Amino acid sequence: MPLLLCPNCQVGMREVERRGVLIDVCPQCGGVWLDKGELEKLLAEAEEVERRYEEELEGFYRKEGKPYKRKGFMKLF
Amino acid sequence: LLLCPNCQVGMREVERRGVLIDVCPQCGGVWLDKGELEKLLAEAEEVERRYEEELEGFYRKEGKPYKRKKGFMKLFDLF
Ligand SMILES: [Zn+2]
Ligand SMILES: [Zn+2]
Repeated sequence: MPLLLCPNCQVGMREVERRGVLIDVCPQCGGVWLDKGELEKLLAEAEEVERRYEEELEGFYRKEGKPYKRKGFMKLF
Repeated sequence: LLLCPNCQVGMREVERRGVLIDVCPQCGGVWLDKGELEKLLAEAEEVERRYEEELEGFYRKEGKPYKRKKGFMKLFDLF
């Protein structure tokens, strides 16, 4: 389990656990590497955040008798 | 033509909402250049802003107090 080499700088990247997600940041250029399982944790929470926003808007529209077209951020991934 | 820090193989380029993400086709990890990470954070902020302004309007018309949730940027400030 050694450090990972930035693909730009060829220097060893810093690994930090933030909000429960392991991210690797190049100290020289600041690019970021996410292993697939860590990307998945980030996107699962983002999906929750978006769901709550859209359900809250869904209720306001439903009271008005207007349909709410679902948008977004998850659409990026 | 950037090498995966795991697999030492060429990563593929994927463009989403103007953000360029490098994806290893073997292990599936992702690389964001600092400039692309900046663009991702700006897009999350715009998506969040659109939700919060619509909700701010609904609460104002119902006369109920509202404080912004800032749900995306609370997650993405990890960068
Ligand atoms: Zn670097
Ligand atoms: Zn890989």
